[PDB]
Amino acid sequence: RIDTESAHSARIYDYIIGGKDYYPADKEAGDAMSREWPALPVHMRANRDWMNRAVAHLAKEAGIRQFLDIGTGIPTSPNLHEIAQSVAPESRVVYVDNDPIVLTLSQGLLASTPEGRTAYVEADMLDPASILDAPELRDTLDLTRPVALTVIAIVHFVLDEDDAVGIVRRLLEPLPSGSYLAMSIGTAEFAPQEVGRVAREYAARNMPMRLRTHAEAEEFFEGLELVEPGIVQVHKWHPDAATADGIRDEDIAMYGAVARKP
Ligand SMILES: Nc1ncnc2c1ncn2[C@@H]1O[C@H](CSCC[C@H](N)C(=O)O)[C@@H](O)[C@H]1O
Repeated sequence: RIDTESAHSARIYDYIIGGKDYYPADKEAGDAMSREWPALPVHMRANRDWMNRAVAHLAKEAGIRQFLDIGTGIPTSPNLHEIAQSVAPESRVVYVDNDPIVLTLSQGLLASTPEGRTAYVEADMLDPASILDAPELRDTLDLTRPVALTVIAIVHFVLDEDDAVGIVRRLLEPLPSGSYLAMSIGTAEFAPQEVGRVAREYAARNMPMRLRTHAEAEEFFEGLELVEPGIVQVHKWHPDAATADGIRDEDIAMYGAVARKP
């Protein structure tokens, strides 16, 4: 089931940001993409760094102690639960992915603080019931208490015909007031030619992609209260000292946004 003869998004991602969890097909795809867009590693790294600042924000500033992460990806230190449990050891996290390789490396995701709880579910976000009714999720999270729904660097693989906005809002629906939605949303607006070429490289490798305008990204957050600065390129979302050190706007193809459910 690993299917090493074709490229997979989690593995290309892991290859580009410096992990070992990839195969020849994934390196080949990554290298072809970087040829088209030399800033790919800056962008992919900035996304992963955005995840870290967003989770830190949620855990620390917003006091969220429960996370549901859709499209978890291959584990890479610090993982979301590691950031959340470092602020608050009792924090709970459910990780979810549909790439079989993630399950093989799930031990790192399950390595929780004793006070906290983590779980991993292999499931498709296009089937929210299989996620929401998952025993692993129900034994881990209390849906009557606030939950941060993290949907990071995944929605660009969800085409309009599947209603990405609907799928996301369906997952947020059972979460109570005070919950949050944090997303990173792929866009070609800042480097249309190079990002466009990379998107067609994913499409040519059976990984259809949907890049979005700022107005399309706003659709996900209708009725939710956006945390300032709203929907901005990820390197401009609550940056650290050196978060944008040598990063041009054209080198970042993700919007980042965090919002509270009223
Ligand atoms: N329909 C689906 N259901 C669940 N996971 C999916 C999916 N489509 C893609 N994915 C997963 O989404 C991940 C995108 S990579 C992003 C990983 C992580 N959220 C991060 O931002 O750092 C991959 O691991 C891929 O396998």
